[PDB]
Amino acid sequence: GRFSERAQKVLALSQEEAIRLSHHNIGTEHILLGLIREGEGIAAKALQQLGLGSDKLQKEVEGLVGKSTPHYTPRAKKVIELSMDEARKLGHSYVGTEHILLGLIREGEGVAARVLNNLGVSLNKARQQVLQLLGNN
Repeated sequence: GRFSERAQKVLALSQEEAIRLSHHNIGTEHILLGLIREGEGIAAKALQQLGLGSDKLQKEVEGLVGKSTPHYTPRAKKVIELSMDEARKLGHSYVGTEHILLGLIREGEGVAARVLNNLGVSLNKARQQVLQLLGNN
């Protein structure tokens, strides 16, 4: 669909992370890393306030996974599709970083969700943190 400048930065960072960790496939966990690495968007701020850090997430991801042209996994694709729905529901025509994270949370399956679970973050709490930031004055 249509992606904000910061969302596009997340997509670039996600692809870079997939390469860095020796993967042909850009999966949900690489989208997660892309979100926190972007640093300045609502998604990175929400993840930061949950007590997650780039290094700790990086490290945890390597623990669960291991480590030619990168392609999105089918689940990553579903996450990106869902981001458009999450944006529309929040009254945005452009997908922002918050909507990629909400799409990731909505997906609820895959490697990113398992990483979040190991860090003791429930998907409901992740969603509430994002929504709290968005509703913030």
